[PDB]
Amino acid sequence: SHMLRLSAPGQLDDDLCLLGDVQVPVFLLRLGEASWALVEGGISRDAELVWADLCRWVADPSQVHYWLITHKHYDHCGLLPYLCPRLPNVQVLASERTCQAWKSESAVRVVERLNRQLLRAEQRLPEACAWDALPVRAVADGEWLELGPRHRLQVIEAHGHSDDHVVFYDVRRRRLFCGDALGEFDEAEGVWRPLVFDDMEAYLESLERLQRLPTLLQLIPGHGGLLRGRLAADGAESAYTECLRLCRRLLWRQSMGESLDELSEELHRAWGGQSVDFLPGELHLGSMRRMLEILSRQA
Ligand SMILES: O=C(Nc1cccc(-c2cc[nH]n2)c1)c1cccc2cn[nH]c12
Ligand SMILES: [Fe+3]
Ligand SMILES: [Fe+3]
Repeated sequence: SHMLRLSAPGQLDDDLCLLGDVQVPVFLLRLGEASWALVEGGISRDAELVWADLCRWVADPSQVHYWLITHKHYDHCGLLPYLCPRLPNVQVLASERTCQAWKSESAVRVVERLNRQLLRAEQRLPEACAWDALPVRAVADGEWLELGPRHRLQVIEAHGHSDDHVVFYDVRRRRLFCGDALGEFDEAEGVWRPLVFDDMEAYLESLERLQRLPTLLQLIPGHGGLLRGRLAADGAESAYTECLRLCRRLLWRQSMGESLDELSEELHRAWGGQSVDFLPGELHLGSMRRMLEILSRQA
């Protein structure tokens, strides 16, 4: 492993643990002697794993008071209906548009179907509360989340990966929970792979804004662990650079009369291995195709 990337379950910092699978992690913040928060909402099939991990750190789960959600994608909120019943005092903090997704019958259907595809034949999920019954509080762009005496995180709108996406900035710790707004970190090559699934202009503009934050010390995306050192400090800029690189590549191949399916297959070839254990089957190729369609339209 690489000294600039913490990618093991367990303790990451004095106040911070990684629960579950590093590829779809749930982060545990210690807010005080009797108060905790969760960050990122994972995939449903990981309910009992994340629960087991949680209970090793939290002896009384009624002390879990907040659960912060970056966006509505199935791999970032799948745990909520299954673990919220076990967390009687928790408040789910999510953007207005993320909360709307949980009231949309069609949207919930997609989230459930994609999560159901990841169940091993053996396992049954816990008893769930309704998606429209989650204990949510909508948070706004720029709102300060006063989680505890040493934990103050700002909500920052970061649309473009999805139309609801937000990030959470802990300025005391120069720590950004950035979800998927910078893309997928390539663990073999150390660069960002873009994840532009809604709007390229918004994705780039969000990265421009995130570069203006005070220098990061810890950068925590939706997948793959915690980045530090130069990877944190340069992350938002590097993600922006890699998105333009893919645009130029797309423009290059199209200028040679190539269909979108060619670069789609190449990108699936080069990039799909990392997420195969939580991204079911055809979705990664289809996602690459959707991203190239978006880039091709807005360029
Ligand atoms: O395609 C992905 N996710 C996804 C999930 C849910 C919906 C849509 C989506 C919406 C429109 N087109 N596609 C896309 C993906 C691919 C590779 C690594 C990661 C990490 N997080 N996600 C990743
Ligand atoms: Fe996503
Ligand atoms: Fe994701």
